Amino acid sequence: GGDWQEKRKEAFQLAKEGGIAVALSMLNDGLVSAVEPRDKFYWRLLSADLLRANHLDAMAGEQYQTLLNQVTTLSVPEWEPSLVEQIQRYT
Amino acid sequence: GGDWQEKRKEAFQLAKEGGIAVALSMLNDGLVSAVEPRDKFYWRLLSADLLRANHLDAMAGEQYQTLLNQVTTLSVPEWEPSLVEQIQRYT
Repeated sequence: GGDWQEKRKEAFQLAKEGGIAVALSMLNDGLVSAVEPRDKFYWRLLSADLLRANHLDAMAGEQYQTLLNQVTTLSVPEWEPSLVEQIQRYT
Repeated sequence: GGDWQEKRKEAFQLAKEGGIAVALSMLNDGLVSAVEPRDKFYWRLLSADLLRANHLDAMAGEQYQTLLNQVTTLSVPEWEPSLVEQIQRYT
């Protein structure tokens, strides 16, 4: 994913060796930046992936499953299906 | 739109002063490139905008309205609503 992966590894390596919390501090500064429900999704998704990296599996498991159901409501399965397919992989 | 606008002025100015048809020649080379229905949309959209620029309003009017109905099927109104809102402006 283009902007997905541009911010993904950016806040990943900001915290993988930098501070875990300094990344999440600006993550909501980037998600408060988001203006659409399309935009308000990926930030929380990649935060799930973030906290997944730190071996915090089930804190954000709920964030995976709660959004796996927040998406099937609105036909994204025929409109970017992969996006939720890897969610289906990691819920 | 990021990739939308990256290719929008890319084939706009390829034809605005260059050849009108050389742009559309590679447009389907870019849309045959498209992998998903999400991807298969924007190319035909911007082709509508292309042929709109050349004062060919109603040839592609049908391409506007036929896709305005091909989208409401799948909940994009709560998932990138603007995208189809400007379609609503130009159908």
